[PDB]
Amino acid sequence: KHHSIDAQLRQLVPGKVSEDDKLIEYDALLVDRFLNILQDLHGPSLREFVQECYEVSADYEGKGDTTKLGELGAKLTGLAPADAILVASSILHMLNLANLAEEVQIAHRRRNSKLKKGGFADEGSATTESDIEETLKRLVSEVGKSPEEVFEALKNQTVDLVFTAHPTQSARRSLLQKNARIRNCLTQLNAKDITDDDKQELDEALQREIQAAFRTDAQPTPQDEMRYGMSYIHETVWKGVPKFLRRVDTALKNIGINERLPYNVSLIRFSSWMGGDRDGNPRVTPEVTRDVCLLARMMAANLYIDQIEELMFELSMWRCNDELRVRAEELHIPPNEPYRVILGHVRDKLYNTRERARHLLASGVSEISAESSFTSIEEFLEPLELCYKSLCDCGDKAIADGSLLDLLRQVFTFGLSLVKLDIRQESERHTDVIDAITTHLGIGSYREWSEDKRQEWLLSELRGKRPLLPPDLPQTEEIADVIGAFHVLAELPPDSFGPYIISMATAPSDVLAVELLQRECGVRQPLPVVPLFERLADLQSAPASVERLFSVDWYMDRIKGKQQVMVGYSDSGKDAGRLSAAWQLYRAQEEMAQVAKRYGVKLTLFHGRGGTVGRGGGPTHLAILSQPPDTINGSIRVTVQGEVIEFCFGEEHLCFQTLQRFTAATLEHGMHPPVSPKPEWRKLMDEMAVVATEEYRSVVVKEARFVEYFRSATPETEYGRMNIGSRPAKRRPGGGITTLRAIPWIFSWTQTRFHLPVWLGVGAAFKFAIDKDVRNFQVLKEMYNEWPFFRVTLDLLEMVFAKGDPGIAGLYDELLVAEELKPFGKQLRDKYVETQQLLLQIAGHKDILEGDPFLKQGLVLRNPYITTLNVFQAYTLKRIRDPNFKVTPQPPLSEYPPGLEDTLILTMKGIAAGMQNTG
Amino acid sequence: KHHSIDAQLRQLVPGKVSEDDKLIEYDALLVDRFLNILQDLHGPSLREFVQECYEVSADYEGKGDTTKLGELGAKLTGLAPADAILVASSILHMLNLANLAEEVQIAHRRRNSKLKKGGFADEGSATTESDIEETLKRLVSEVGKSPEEVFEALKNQTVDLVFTAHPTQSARRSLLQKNARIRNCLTQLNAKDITDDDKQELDEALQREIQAAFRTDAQPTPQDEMRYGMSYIHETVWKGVPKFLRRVDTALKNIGINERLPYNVSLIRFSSWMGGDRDGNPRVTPEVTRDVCLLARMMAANLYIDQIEELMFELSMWRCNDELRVRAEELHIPPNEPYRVILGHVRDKLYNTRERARHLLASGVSEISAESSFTSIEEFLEPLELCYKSLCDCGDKAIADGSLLDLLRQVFTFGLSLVKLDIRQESERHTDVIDAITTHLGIGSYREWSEDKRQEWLLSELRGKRPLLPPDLPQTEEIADVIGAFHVLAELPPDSFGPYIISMATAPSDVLAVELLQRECGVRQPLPVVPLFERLADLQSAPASVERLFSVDWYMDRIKGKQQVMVGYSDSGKDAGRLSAAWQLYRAQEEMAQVAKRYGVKLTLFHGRGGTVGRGGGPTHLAILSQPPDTINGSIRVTVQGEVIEFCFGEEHLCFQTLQRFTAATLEHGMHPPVSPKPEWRKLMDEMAVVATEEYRSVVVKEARFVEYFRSATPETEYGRMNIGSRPAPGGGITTLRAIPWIFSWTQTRFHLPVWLGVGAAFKFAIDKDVRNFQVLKEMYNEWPFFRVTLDLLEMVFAKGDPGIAGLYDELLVAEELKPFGKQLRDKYVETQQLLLQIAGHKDILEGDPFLKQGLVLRNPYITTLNVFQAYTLKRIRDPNFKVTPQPPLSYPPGLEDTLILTMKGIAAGMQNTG
Repeated sequence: KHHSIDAQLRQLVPGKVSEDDKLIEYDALLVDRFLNILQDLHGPSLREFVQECYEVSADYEGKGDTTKLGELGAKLTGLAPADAILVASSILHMLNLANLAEEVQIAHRRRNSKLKKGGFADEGSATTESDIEETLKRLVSEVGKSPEEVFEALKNQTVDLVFTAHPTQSARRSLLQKNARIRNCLTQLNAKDITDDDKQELDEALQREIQAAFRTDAQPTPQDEMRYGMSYIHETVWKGVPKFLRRVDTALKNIGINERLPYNVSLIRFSSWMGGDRDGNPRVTPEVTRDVCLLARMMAANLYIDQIEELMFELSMWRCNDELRVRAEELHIPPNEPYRVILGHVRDKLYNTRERARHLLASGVSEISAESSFTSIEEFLEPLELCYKSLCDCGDKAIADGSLLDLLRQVFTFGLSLVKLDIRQESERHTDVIDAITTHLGIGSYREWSEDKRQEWLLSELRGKRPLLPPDLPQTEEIADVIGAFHVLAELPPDSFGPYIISMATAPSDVLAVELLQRECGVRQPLPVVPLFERLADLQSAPASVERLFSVDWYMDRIKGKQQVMVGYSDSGKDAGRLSAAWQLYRAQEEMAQVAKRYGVKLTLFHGRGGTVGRGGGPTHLAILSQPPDTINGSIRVTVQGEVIEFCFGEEHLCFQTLQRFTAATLEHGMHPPVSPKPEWRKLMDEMAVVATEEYRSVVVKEARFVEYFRSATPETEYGRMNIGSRPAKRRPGGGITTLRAIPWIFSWTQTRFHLPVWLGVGAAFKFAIDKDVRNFQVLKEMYNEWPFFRVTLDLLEMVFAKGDPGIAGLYDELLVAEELKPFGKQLRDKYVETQQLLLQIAGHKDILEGDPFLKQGLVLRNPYITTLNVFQAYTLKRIRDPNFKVTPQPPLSEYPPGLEDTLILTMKGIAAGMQNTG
Repeated sequence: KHHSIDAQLRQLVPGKVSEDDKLIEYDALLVDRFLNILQDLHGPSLREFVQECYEVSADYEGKGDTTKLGELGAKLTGLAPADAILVASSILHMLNLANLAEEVQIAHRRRNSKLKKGGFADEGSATTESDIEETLKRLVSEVGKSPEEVFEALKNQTVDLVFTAHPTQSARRSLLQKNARIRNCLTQLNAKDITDDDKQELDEALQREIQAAFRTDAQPTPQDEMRYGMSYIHETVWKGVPKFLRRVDTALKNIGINERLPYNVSLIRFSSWMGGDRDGNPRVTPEVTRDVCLLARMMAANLYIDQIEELMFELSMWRCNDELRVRAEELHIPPNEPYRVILGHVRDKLYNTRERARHLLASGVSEISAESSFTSIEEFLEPLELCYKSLCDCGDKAIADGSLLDLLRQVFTFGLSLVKLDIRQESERHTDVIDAITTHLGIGSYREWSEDKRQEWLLSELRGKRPLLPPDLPQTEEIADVIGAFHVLAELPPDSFGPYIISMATAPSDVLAVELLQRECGVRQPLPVVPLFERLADLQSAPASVERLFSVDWYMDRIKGKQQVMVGYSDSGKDAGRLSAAWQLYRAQEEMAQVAKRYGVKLTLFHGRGGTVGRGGGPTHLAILSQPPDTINGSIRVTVQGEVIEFCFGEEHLCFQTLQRFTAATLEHGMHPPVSPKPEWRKLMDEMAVVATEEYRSVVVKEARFVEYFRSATPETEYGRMNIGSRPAPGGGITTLRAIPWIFSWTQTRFHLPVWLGVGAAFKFAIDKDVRNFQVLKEMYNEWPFFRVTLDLLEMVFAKGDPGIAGLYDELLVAEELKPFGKQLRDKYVETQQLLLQIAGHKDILEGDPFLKQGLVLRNPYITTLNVFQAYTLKRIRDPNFKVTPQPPLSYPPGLEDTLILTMKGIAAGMQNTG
């Protein structure tokens, strides 16, 4: 009940990483108060049990000795069911608090330019990266671009951030606000010259908010999961984008541009997969898609109604131009406040816009006319731009450039739906539909046809003028879902959507199949069709596939010089290992850009989950700068993984830094590409890729006992049976691991702190390269320090190794895998150790993350809570799986068998929360 | 276009009054940016004209030479009409900006205990006064009371602040928010370790907000006037009351009490006169009163709906006690969120309460049932206290003591109507009604009867059981308004009202007559009747009046041991001068408390306009402490003058300090009374009061041409015919003129005759009567809080005065025959000031409070400019022969009316409270 937890933290990180480093102080302040709440509510004994768990696990990091973990697991398994949930949830809440303190520290850390050493490596951490104006200054003076060149590059830039559902955590809006109050109490408490009484009251508030978070807690609807994905837009991003665009104005002033970024520049846009991605996800029906589109339009309408009402209060002026005065008279509270009369009308039409969507959502029908509401972005902006012009014509541009300019930038960023919905479906599901059509019409089986025959037939249909899809067509459930989805797209406004993405795209016929289905189902404004090239072979042939499409007269007419392609890191890494996937992805990008340049097509890349781009914080800055030259040119899409969305957008300043990161990195790359690889580097990457793929497949594909080990050393099977992914874990009820999807592949191996999908293959490749020529070792480290692609790739592996622990993995082994396969597990752990130390010698580090002590400190302070949940998980699995393993039921301390399922969910949630992004 | 305005301000106050004194820097930041905006929109010529006006006036303060101002006035009268409005409004906006920086400066001044010298004098300024915690610690350790004594005193304490309309200024809610953004930009701009880009953008923001205030322009309804008066409640007081009560909890903990102040303690309450006061105000009809009552209930429902919705977001818990779980089940969005289920129902009934009020306001009728809404504070409280007890029963009292405790404290502070409405009406209007009743019934003329006969008749009616008021009584417009008003009181919920105040109350029959009318018009829960004793003769007989009332069996049964009495400072001062009024008020207070103690009645005093109690900032703290011993005992009502409401409640921290002030001073007085006056002090006050009254009446009553001087030397008649006071100012002496115009007109000219006239005859007489007396007057100033606060008010008003400006009005507007009379009055001014400083032991005005001195003088460049503009504008308004050479442009007869109202608004804004 008495001692603080900070002694254990100082053992982990002796020493401050900066002068204003207070992370351990903050962690102690929050956790000590939590434990006191725990004791007040549940008695001293369990408080001391919980703190002893934390102390044991903290000791383990300093002295990697498994037996003390086994001690702890013995104690944990003996707890009564109620106590087990209570201790697991307590450890979870402490991890949350520690993450909140980590957020506060990042947000308020003073930038210290003495940490910069120059060059691209500075851009890999928030402690050293360039802000937007530093980037603007560099482009002008070091690279030699003119201010007007930079200004027009920005005018043509667009970064599209795509939200995807969080696999394990909901993110209720009311919880995001508890988080904020805890963060606010924390910063205010540690203010400069704070009063005794202020500090006393802030302390009581902090204790109050921690308790409130501790005393609050079936899968959610896809509708609900979408509502929860939009919380971060309501809490930071809505207000955040005007604030960042204003900083871009300030930066432009400070390089000599004497005008603001025009308010119609969509510098940042936001998209969503929630309700649109149905790849292997049959709960995402056509109706779900129609719903999330209407839900988004209600959310937008209410956000705008609030902004407009705040603006009405402010714009009390009476001086206006003639166009506004005539319109204000026509709408006829007081007539001598014309800006309020216009905006009052806009609010009226926004209210109708909202109610119309609400009615369509409930009944499917609305007697509120589309005339009385806003149907297009253009008719929404007409009165707003009239207010802006009027203020400017009267010499009040300074007033206009305040809240009204914020609103206009919000309209051009968010539109009438906040986010544009991406649609995604698997290519073979489209083939199924087309085969159904061809057989029913009696012209054969489209599935049996070769790729060239498919293209020939599709093109004759696309070029012909006679319809194809009979309403009579006999339909499976899956075929009816595909057709029904297209029918929904045809019925909804085109501005609700972005692209239609084809999972597992392999050839041009996959793209033109969707183009034909779109048209024959009546989508009169078709969606851009985006192939997702997942396997290594598909990436290798992607430039050929894109060239064939660009060589077809019909398709060039359709796309109007714009094509989007999606690439997946976790996807391709599951096929051949991360190193080989990384290198083929680089080559595919540079050759696809070459194809696009020859054919006059502007090619935009969409970066899927598990990438270097899309990491939390600074690493994304360098990752974008590291992409092949001339592959961005002001247009890029990046998924915002649910695992990092809290750190990227949960807090005002973190949101700002994220928007600035993507904007600055994208802008600089277009005018300042990284160095082109020299032939020695390409040859080495080529040779290492062969070795890495071979050894990855040697463990993953060609070893007969791999799946049996995987199902024992990981909690996969439980993850699937509990539907923690709200999605089937596999496409076929059998198959190899090739049928398993990426999310479960990465999830299961990071739960055990082993992370095999991220690093396997790298060890074989590094040792092969060094051993075949004495020179190769020096050229590898030269690559690490001069080639951003290689640097960024390896830094990802370093971060994952900091999150890994072979001892914990071996703990899962000893209790869950059969004797026969335990030597296989230690073989894998041998591969782990050899990859890590080879990784360290390249890059020239003696310790993991020696180049980023800030990240090292932040990661290390999470592990006491994580490792505790690790041993709780491993022992919970053994109880779940073995009726004969005996436990000593200890007396209380104030599906599956009792409590075990709840405990396991809690460990899964907590470990995922602590591990965030891996591969 | 070029140089900053801070040079001219340094000239008036060179030195810093504290380490963190940045007031001149702030004034310069705001005004330099304003002047650049002025130039950007209207050209350099006009900007440089406006700045030249400022510097001329700023130079005049340092070198009191009238020639300066005359040449400025020549320039001002030359302006074309559009330029004149534009220059006067510019000067006004700059004064507003200077006031905003003064607000920022007071709000964020770091407390410095080394300034304290111990004793009651520390409580006269915010820089030295005791917080609530230092007050509790002093009561325990310096006075020697126990912590549980102090805790019990707080539980029984009620301070009620009464809002009254602002005579000249709107206070729109959108303006208060522009003010807030300017202040916020100011403080954020001067935060430490601010980044260059943050500073750049904040600067742009501050420029943008100043411009927005500059490009925002019939008198208002009494209804609109009321919702403008409620804006301060929406902006700071609503959130401020729970903040302060939480500080009271912290203070209690730090003296040994380990429980919070119970949430049902009404430590602070709020009242309004807006729509209730109809004294000499024929608009303010019965329906006006009905309207502002329903408007208040709508505003309350809106505020509660917002608080409840934020609370629902927070209270996600699922563990509750049995009582709540049962009622949550009966209300059946998700059922595992019981606290949200209950609060959702509360919100529904609040929505109904609002809509019902809106319907009653528009049509007079509502199909929305009273059952589906909240009609009493008790049924509103029932589900909220259920939530509180449920959270406590589950070991979550810590969560309950957060936002939910804030909400319960708001309910017990504001009720369902935010404020309670005071009704006020003159006593002769009630006599008119009763004389119409007695003549119509053939009983005779109630007006002709002596006071004894009136009481005899009224008491036989109130004791009788037969009704009196015939429904076919012939009614004049005035009589119908009185009866109609009472009829509205009978129709509205009792908790909408506070007391019925009788202006010009003279005798018990005034109080008893209202009790009879109230009953005869059907008010079934009568309002407490409080007399307002205004003339000094009425204050001297006030104790006999309340003793006669307390000796009547019927009235004792009605009041149930509680009586409220109202006293007026500006009212009594207009009768016989401020010094005699102050001393008569003191004796009346101690004599009424003595009567009250003898009859077992709890006497609550209500302090009206123009007092020491009710000044802005620290002086109110000492003023309350200076009240006669045993006249508060935890119960006091104070007027919040509209002149000081911005400085008291406009900003978060100022609101906090205001509530803390009234609470701490009231609490302490009940357990630490001031010294009792020594017999020598009483005898000296008695003799000075005679001399002061006779000197005041010799100028105001007994000099035949005083009204002619008054109507020329001040803008009184223009203030009347423009109805700047929203109220009549029939034709008699000066005795028929109301108090607000009497103070307003003399404050515009910077002369302030009503506040000081008489004081110097009294001081001169006392000193010259006996050589011991000067020493005694100095000891009274250092040892008698009553005398100290009385003279500190005079000192503050002299700081705001300037005889040169008053002489400038004279020279321009007074006939040659009366100019020597004005010179005699300015002689009386200079003599009173000099004698005042001698007794206070000061070489200069406000030498005892350099913080107040600095704040006042930095306003004078803007005020003085408008003074010059005003004086010359009036002579143009009054004289067709006065010639002006029209200057070419720089961008009543034309423009003169609008410039005059602009000067009146600006001067009043800068002068705030005087007498």
